[PDB]
Amino acid sequence: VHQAISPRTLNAWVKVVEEKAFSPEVIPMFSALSEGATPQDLNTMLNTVGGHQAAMQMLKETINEEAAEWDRLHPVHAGPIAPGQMREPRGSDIAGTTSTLQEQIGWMTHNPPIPVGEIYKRWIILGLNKIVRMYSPTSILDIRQGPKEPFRDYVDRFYKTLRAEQASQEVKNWMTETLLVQNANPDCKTILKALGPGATLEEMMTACQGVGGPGHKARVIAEAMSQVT
Amino acid sequence: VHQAISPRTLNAWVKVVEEKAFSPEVIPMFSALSEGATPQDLNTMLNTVGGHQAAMQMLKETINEEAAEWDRLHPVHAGPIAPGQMREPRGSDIAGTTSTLQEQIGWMTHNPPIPVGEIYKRWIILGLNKIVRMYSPTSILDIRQGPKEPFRDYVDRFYKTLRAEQASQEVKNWMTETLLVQNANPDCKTILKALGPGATLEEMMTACQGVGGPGHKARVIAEAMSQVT
Amino acid sequence: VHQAISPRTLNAWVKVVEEKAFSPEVIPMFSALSEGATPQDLNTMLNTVGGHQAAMQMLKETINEEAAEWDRLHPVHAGPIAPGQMREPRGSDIAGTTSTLQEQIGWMTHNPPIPVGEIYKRWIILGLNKIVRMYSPTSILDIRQGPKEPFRDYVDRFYKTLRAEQASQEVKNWMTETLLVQNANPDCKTILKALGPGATLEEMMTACQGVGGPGHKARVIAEAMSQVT
Amino acid sequence: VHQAISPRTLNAWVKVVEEKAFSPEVIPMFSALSEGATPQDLNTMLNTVGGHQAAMQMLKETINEEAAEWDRLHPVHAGPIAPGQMREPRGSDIAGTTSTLQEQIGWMTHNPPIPVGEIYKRWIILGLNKIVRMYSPTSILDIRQGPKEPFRDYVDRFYKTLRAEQASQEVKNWMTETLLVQNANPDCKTILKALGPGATLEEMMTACQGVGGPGHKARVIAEAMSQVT
Amino acid sequence: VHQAISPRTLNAWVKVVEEKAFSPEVIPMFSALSEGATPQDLNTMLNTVGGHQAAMQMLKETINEEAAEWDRLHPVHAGPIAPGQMREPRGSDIAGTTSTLQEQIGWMTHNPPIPVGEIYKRWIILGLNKIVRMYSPTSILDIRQGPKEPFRDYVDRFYKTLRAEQASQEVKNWMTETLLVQNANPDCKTILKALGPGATLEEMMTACQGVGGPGHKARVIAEAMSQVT
Ligand SMILES: CC(C)(C#Cc1ccc(-c2ccc(Cl)c3c(NS(C)(=O)=O)nn(CC(F)(F)F)c23)c([C@H](Cc2cc(F)cc(F)c2)NC(=O)Cn2nc(C(F)(F)F)c3c2C(F)(F)[C@@H]2C[C@H]32)n1)S(C)(=O)=O
Ligand SMILES: CC(C)(C#Cc1ccc(-c2ccc(Cl)c3c(NS(C)(=O)=O)nn(CC(F)(F)F)c23)c([C@H](Cc2cc(F)cc(F)c2)NC(=O)Cn2nc(C(F)(F)F)c3c2C(F)(F)[C@@H]2C[C@H]32)n1)S(C)(=O)=O
Ligand SMILES: CC(C)(C#Cc1ccc(-c2ccc(Cl)c3c(NS(C)(=O)=O)nn(CC(F)(F)F)c23)c([C@H](Cc2cc(F)cc(F)c2)NC(=O)Cn2nc(C(F)(F)F)c3c2C(F)(F)[C@@H]2C[C@H]32)n1)S(C)(=O)=O
Ligand SMILES: CC(C)(C#Cc1ccc(-c2ccc(Cl)c3c(NS(C)(=O)=O)nn(CC(F)(F)F)c23)c([C@H](Cc2cc(F)cc(F)c2)NC(=O)Cn2nc(C(F)(F)F)c3c2C(F)(F)[C@@H]2C[C@H]32)n1)S(C)(=O)=O
Ligand SMILES: CC(C)(C#Cc1ccc(-c2ccc(Cl)c3c(NS(C)(=O)=O)nn(CC(F)(F)F)c23)c([C@H](Cc2cc(F)cc(F)c2)NC(=O)Cn2nc(C(F)(F)F)c3c2C(F)(F)[C@@H]2C[C@H]32)n1)S(C)(=O)=O
Ligand SMILES: O=P(O)(O)O[C@H]1[C@H](OP(=O)(O)O)[C@@H](OP(=O)(O)O)[C@H](OP(=O)(O)O)[C@@H](OP(=O)(O)O)[C@H]1OP(=O)(O)O
Ligand SMILES: O=P(O)(O)O[C@H]1[C@H](OP(=O)(O)O)[C@@H](OP(=O)(O)O)[C@H](OP(=O)(O)O)[C@@H](OP(=O)(O)O)[C@H]1OP(=O)(O)O
Repeated sequence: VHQAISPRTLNAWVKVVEEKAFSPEVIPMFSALSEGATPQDLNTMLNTVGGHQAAMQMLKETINEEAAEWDRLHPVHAGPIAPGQMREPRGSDIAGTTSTLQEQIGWMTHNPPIPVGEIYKRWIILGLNKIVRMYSPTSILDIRQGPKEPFRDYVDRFYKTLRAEQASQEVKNWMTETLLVQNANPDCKTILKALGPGATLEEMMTACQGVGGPGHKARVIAEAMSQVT
Repeated sequence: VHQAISPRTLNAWVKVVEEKAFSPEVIPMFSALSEGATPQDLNTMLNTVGGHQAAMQMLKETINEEAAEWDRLHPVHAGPIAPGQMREPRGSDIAGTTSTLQEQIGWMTHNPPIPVGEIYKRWIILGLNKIVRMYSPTSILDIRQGPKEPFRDYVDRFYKTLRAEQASQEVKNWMTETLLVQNANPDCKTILKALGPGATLEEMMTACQGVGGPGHKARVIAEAMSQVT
Repeated sequence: VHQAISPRTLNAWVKVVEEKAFSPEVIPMFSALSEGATPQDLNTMLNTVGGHQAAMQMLKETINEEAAEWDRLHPVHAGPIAPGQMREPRGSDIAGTTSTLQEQIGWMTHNPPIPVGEIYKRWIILGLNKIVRMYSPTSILDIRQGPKEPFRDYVDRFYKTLRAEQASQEVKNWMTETLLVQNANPDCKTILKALGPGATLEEMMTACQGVGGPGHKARVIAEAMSQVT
Repeated sequence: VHQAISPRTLNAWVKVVEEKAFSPEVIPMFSALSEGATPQDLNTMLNTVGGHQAAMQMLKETINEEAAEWDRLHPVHAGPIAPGQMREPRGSDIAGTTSTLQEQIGWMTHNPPIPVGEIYKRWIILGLNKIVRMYSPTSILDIRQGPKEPFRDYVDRFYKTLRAEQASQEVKNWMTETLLVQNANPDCKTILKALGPGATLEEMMTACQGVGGPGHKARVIAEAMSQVT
Repeated sequence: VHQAISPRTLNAWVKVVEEKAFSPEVIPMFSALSEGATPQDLNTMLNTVGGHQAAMQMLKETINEEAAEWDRLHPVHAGPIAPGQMREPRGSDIAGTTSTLQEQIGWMTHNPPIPVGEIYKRWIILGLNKIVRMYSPTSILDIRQGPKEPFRDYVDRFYKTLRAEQASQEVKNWMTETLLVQNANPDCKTILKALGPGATLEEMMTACQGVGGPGHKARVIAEAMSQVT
C-alpha cells in the first residue's frame, strides 16, 4: 500500500520500545507510526519488541479477545461464493494470522473499505493500554535479599534478573560488582564486608552459607548478650 | 425504542457506580435507571463499570447461570421457519451476546411481547444482589503489615492495592505518605520512626531489610533482657 | 394434583429448615411434608433452603448419582412414538430438570402409575441423610484464634463466619462485642484487655499487630525471665 | 459499522477517565480508542465521564463553537435533495445532536465519504486540550482554613469538596478524620488540639465558634502580653 | 386505569416524603408506589410533596431537560393522522403538562404501547437521584451564630429556619427556648447567661446589641489584660 511502513518508521518503533519500554508514551507513538499500515506491518512492528515476553503475551490475549468480539458481531456468510466480491474478514484475518498481505490490501482498498489495519490497530492499542496499566518489567535494582532468604537463593534471583536486564555486558558486570553485595540483607552484609574487597562469588556464598543456621544464630545471640551485659 | 437510556440516565448510572460502588443502594438505582431498556442498553450500562472486575466477573457468571435456566425452560423448536413470525429468543439472546438491537426491539414490541429487557434486568439484579452480599472491594486502608511479614512484601501489597484504589494521584501520594508507615508492624515502625521524616522508600526498605533476620532478633532480645535486668 | 403442597406445608418446611438446620429431625419432616408431591413441588421445597449452600451442593450430587442409577436401570426405548401412551421418564425427568409439571402429573396419574414424586423423594432422602451424617454448619462460636495465628487473619475468619451466621443484625453486633475478644488467643487477649473497654476494631488490630514479631517475643521472654529471677 | 466501539474499548475509556482524570494522557487514549467510531459512539464515550461536570461543560462549549465554524464553512443548500443523494451534514449532525446513527453511517460510508466521526473527534480533541490546559479538579487536600475564615465556613467547604471527591466512603471517612483538623488555621487548630481526640464535629464547631470574636481576640492578646512580660 | 394510584398508595407516598425527606430510600419507594401509573398520578404524587420547594424546583429542571431530550429523539411529524390514529406524544405530553388523562391512557393502552407513565417516572427518578445526591434540607440544629455575626442577624436566621422547619408548634417553641441561646457565639452566650432565665427575646437582643462594638471590645480587652496582670 501507500502507507506501508518505511525503514525509518520501523526503526523508530524499535527505538521507541527499547528506550521507553511500556511507558504511556508508547501508545501515541505506535498510533502515529502505524497509521494506514496493513495488519502485516503491525505484526512486523509487534515482532520486533525484544524482551517483555509477558507483556507481549498479555497483548496477544487482548488481541484474541477483540478478535472473538469481532467474530461475534460478524457472522460467517451462508457460503455465497460472490466471485465479483471477496470473502468477508474474520477476526483472525484482521489480526493477520489467517490472512495474507494481498487479502488485507484488498479489504483496505475495496469500496466500501474494510479498514482491517485500523481495526487491528485499535485491538493492539487496547492491549498496549492494558500493558501500560498493569505490566511492570523486572528491574535488577529491585532485587533485594529477604531478611530470612538464604544468600544463594538471593544470588540466583539476582543473576536471573540480570540475565533478563536490558544493559550492556560491561554494565551488567558493574551491576554485579555493586548491587549484589549492596542489596544483601544486613546479616549477610556484615559477613560480606568483613570478607573484604576482592572476594569471589564462591567465597561470598561460602561465607554466607551458614546465615540462618543454628551456629550463626547462637553466635549473633551471644554477641548481643555480651554487648548488653 | 421509546425507553432507550438517555445521556443523563447513562451518566447517572456511571456516577452511581463510582460513588456507591456495590452498596445495596446500587440495586434500586439500576432498577430505576434501566426500566424499559433493551438488553443492549443494559450491556452498555454494565460496560461502564470501571474497576471491580472481580465483581463484574461474578455478575457475568450469574447471568450465564440464568441464561442456562432460561434455555432449560425454553426448548429450541424443530426448525419451523414461520416467516410471518420471528425466531424465539435464547438465553444468550436475552443477555444480548447473540442478538442484535433490532431483534431485541422486535421481541420487545411483538404481540404478545417477550420482554427480553426485563428478563435480562432480573438476571442482572440477581448478579448485583450476589455482588452486594459477597463482594468486598479492596481498600488501601486495610493493608497492614503482618507481624512476621517482611517489609518489602508489605510494600508490594500496599502499592498493588494503591494502584487498584479509586482516588486521584495527589490523594494516592498522600496515602503513600501516611498509611504506609502508619500501617507497618511495630518492629518496622520503630525503625522507620528512627529514620525520621524525609526518608525515601528505598532507605525505608533498606532500614527494615533485616527485621526477622538473626541479627535483628538477637539485638531486640538482648535489649529486652538488658531492660529487665 | 390433589396432593400439591399447600401454603402452610411450604411455610412449615421453610420453618423446619430455619430452626432445625440439618439435624436428623429434618428427614421425617420432609418425608411427612412432601408425600404425594410432584417433583416440581419437591424442587420448590429444595429452593427455599436459605444458606447451607455446601449441604445443598451435596444433595444435588446425591440426586445426580441416583438419577444416573435410574438411567442405568431404565434404557431408552428404540424410538417408538406410541401416541396412545407417553414417553418414559428418565432420571432428569424424575429430578424435574427436564420435565414439566404436566408431564410429572401424567406419569403420576397414568395406569400403571410411575410415582416420579416418590422416587425423587427417596433420592432427596438419601441426600438429606448424607447431609445429616457428614455436613456440619459453620458456627461463630467455633471461631477461635490459633496460638500462632495473627490477629488480623483471625478477625477476617471471624467476620466471614459472622456474615454466614444465621442471626439478626443486633445479635451479630452482640456476637462481635463478645466473642471476638473472648475467643482470641492468650497473647492477644492480654493486649486487648490492657486496651480496656471502648477500643475500636482498628485499635485492637493495631495493638496486636506485633504479636509473633521479634520485638514482642523478646519482650515476653524478658518479662518471664525477670519474673522467674 | 466495522469500527464501532467494543465493550472493552468503552470500558478502557471509562477507566482512563477514572484513573487519569484530565491529564494530557487523556488526549492520545481518546484519539486511539475512538478511531473510526461514529458520532453516536463518541457521544456514548463522552456521557460515561462521571464527575468533572464543569470540564464537560467546557467541552460542550468547544463543540458548539466548532459546530458553528462548520456551519459557517458549509452553507445550507436551498431546494430538495436528489432522491439518491442524502442531506449534507450540519454541525449538529456531526456532533450527533440532530442526526441518527443511520445518517452518520450513511455519511461515513459514502462516495466520497464525509467522515463525520473524525470531524467530531477533532472537535472533541480541541475541547479536551482546552480542558487539559485550563481545568483543575477540586481536591480535598487543598481545602485549608483561611486565617480569618470562621471554622464553620471552612467545615462547609471541606464537606462540599469531600462530597465531590472521587474516593471510597471509607477513604472519605479517613479524610474527614485527618485533613479537617490538620488543615484548620492555627487559631482554630490550637483549640481543636486542646479538645483532645474523640471530639465530635459539633463539639469542634462550638469550641471554635468564638475564634475571631472580641473575647477570643482579647484573650489571645492578653496571653501574648503576659508571655512578653 | 387498572394501575391507577389507590388512596392508600397516595397516602403512603405522602408519609414517605414526610418521614424520610429525600434520603435514598425515597427512590425505591417512589419506584414501587408509582408502577403502572399515568403521568397525572405521578404529578399528583409530586404535588403532594410539602416543603422542599428548592428540591422540587431541581426535579422540575431535570424533568424539563429529559423532555427536551425526548423531543430531540422524536421529531414532530406533519400530523396527517387518521381519525383512528392519535398524535404522537411529546416531552410535555409525557410530563403531563400538555396532555390530558385520556391521552395518556390512550398512549399507554395502544398497540404498540407508548408507556408515557414509565418514561415520565424515569425522568422523575433522575430528578430524585439528583436531589438525593445534591439537595440538603435546612436544619434548625445547624443555625449557629458566627463569631462576628450580630446577635439580631443570628436571631433572624434562626427564626427563618424555624419557620421552615418541619415540626409541631410546641416543638418549635421548645426549639426556640433550647437552641437559640445554646447556639449563640461565646460572647453573646456569656452575656445571655448573665442575663439569667426568664428574659424575653427583646431583652436578649438588647443585651447583645453592643457585642462587637467599640465599648464592648474595649471592655473585654480591659478584663483580659487585668486578668493576666
Ligand atoms: C512474516 C511476518 C510478516 C509476520 C507475521 C505475524 C502474523 C501473525 C502474528 C499473530 C498476530 C496476532 C495473533 Cl492474535 C497471533 C497468534 N495468536 S495465538 C494462536 O494465540 O498464539 N499467533 N500469531 C502467530 C501466527 F499467526 F504466526 F501463528 C499471531 C504475528 C505475531 C505478532 C505479535 C507479536 C507479539 F509479541 C504479540 C502479539 F500480540 C502479536 N508474532 C507472534 O505471534 C510470535 N510471537 N508471539 C509472542 C508472544 F506469545 F509472546 F506474545 C511473541 C512473539 C515474538 F515476536 F517472538 C516476540 C517475543 C514475543 N506475526 S514478520 C516480518 O513479522 O516476521
Ligand atoms: C457494543 C455494545 C452495545 C455492547 C455490548 C455487550 C454485549 C454482550 C455483553 C455480554 C453480556 C452478557 C454475557 Cl453473559 C456476556 C458474555 N458471556 S461469556 C462468553 O462468559 O464471557 N460475553 N459477553 C461479551 C460478548 F457478548 F461481547 F461476547 C457478554 C456485554 C458485556 C456487558 C457486561 C459487562 C460486565 F462487566 C459484566 C457482565 F455480566 C456483562 N460486556 C463484556 O462482556 C466485556 N466485559 N466482561 C467483563 C468481565 F468478564 F469482567 F465481567 C468486563 C467487561 C468490561 F466491560 F470490559 C469490564 C471490565 C469488565 N456487552 S457497548 C456500547 O457496550 O460496547
Ligand atoms: C420454577 C420452580 C418450580 C423450579 C425448579 C427446579 C428444577 C430443577 C431443580 C434441579 C433439581 C435437581 C437437579 Cl439434580 C438439578 C440440577 N442438576 S445440575 C445440572 O448438576 O446442577 N440443576 N437443577 C437446576 C435446573 F434444573 F434448573 F437446571 C436441578 C431445581 C433445584 C432444586 C434443588 C435445590 C437445591 F438447593 C439442591 C438440589 F439438589 C435441588 N434448584 C437449583 O438447582 C438452584 N440451586 N442449586 C443449588 C446448589 F447448587 F447449591 F445445590 C442451590 C440452588 C438454590 F436454590 F439457589 C439454593 C442455594 C442453592 N429447581 S421454583 C418455584 O422452585 O423456582
Ligand atoms: C443515547 C446515546 C446514544 C446518546 C447521545 C448523545 C447525543 C448528543 C450529545 C450532545 C453532543 C454534543 C452537543 Cl454539542 C450536545 C448538546 N449541545 S447543547 C444544546 O448546548 O447542550 N446537547 N447534547 C445533548 C442532546 F443531544 F441530547 F441535546 C449534545 C450527547 C452528550 C455527549 C456529551 C457529554 C458531555 F459530558 C459533554 C459533551 F460535550 C458531550 N451528552 C450530553 O449532552 C449530556 N450531558 N451534558 C453535559 C454537560 F453539559 F455538562 F457537558 C453532561 C452530560 C452528562 F453526560 F450527563 C455528564 C455530566 C455531563 N449524547 S447514549 C448510549 O450515549 O446515552
Ligand atoms: C390536575 C392535577 C392532577 C395535576 C397536575 C400537574 C401537571 C403538570 C405538572 C408539571 C409537571 C412537569 C413539569 Cl416539567 C411542569 C411544569 N414545567 S415549567 C413550564 O417549567 O414550570 N409546569 N407544570 C405545571 C403546569 F403543568 F401546570 F404548567 C409541570 C404538575 C406539577 C408536578 C410537579 C411538582 C413538583 F413539586 C415538581 C415537579 F417537577 C413536578 N406540579 C407543579 O408544577 C406545581 N409546583 N411546581 C413546583 C416547583 F416549581 F417547585 F417544582 C412546586 C409545585 C407545588 F406542588 F406547589 C409544590 C411546591 C412545589 N402537576 S392536580 C394534583 O393539580 O389536581
Ligand atoms: O516464631 P515461631 O512461630 O515460634 O517460629 C520459630 C522461629 O521462627 P521466627 O523467625 O518467627 O522466630 C524459627 O525461625 P528462625 O528465626 O530460626 O529462622 C524456627 O527455627 P528454624 O527455622 O531454624 O527451624 C523455630 O523452629 P524450631 O523451634 O522448631 O527450631 C520456630 O519455633 P517453633 O517451631 O518452636 O514455633
Ligand atoms: O478583627 P478584624 O475583622 O480582623 O478587623 C479589625 C477590626 O475588627 P474588630 O473591631 O471587630 O476587632 C476593625 O473592624 P471594625 O472596627 O469596623 O469592626 C478594623 O477597623 P478599625 O481600625 O476601624 O478598628 C481593623 O482595622 P484594619 O481593617 O484597618 O486592619 C481591623 O484590624 P486588623 O485587620 O489588624 O485585625
